[PDB]
Amino acid sequence: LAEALHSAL
Ligand SMILES: [Co+2]
Repeated sequence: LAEALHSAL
């Protein structure tokens, strides 16, 4: 989850 979101951002 953490990196899914940071990539999206
Ligand atoms: Co990150």
